[PDB]
Amino acid sequence: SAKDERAREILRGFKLNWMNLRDAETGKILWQGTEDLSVPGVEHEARVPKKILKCKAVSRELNFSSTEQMEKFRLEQKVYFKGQCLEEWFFEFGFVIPNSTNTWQSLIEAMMPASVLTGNVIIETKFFDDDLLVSTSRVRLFYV
Ligand SMILES: O=S(=O)(NCc1ccccc1)c1ccc(S(=O)(=O)N(Cc2ccc(Cl)cc2)C2CCCC2)cc1
Repeated sequence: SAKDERAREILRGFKLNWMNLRDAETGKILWQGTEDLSVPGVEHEARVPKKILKCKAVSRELNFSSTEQMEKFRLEQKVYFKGQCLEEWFFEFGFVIPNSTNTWQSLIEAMMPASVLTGNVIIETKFFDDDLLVSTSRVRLFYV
């Protein structure tokens, strides 16, 4: 379909350049990386400090480039524990200029112990342009 081809073109043109997470109350960095955790088809891994689970809110900054124009770039993220969805989050960026690089700041508002969670949490992220699914990716989390 034209839509399927279009999703593939958007994916081809997309890269997540860097990302970080902060305690929203203190602004201290909890995590930073330059690995593109959005790449589909491989299980990514990340290690986060266990204090993140006690945060009332986390601020995320995600820097991305896109060759393609998007009308309504958005994300759906599911938190899976042993295969069970515990939480679903929605984030909207909106319009994306073709051949742009953009920083996207979002707030994530709030648990089992870190020792139970560690290695058993998968974040499933779906990237959309409006209702067109561009890609699905997965990251397994370890709490350190
Ligand atoms: O572990 S958490 O502190 N809380 C999730 C949770 C766990 C158990 C029960 C409920 C909620 C957490 C999980 C995921 C995120 S996240 O911002 O979606 N994020 C995953 C992520 C972010 C962006 C993209 Cl494109 C793909 C995946 C990670 C955290 C490690 C590297 C960046 C931020 C915090």
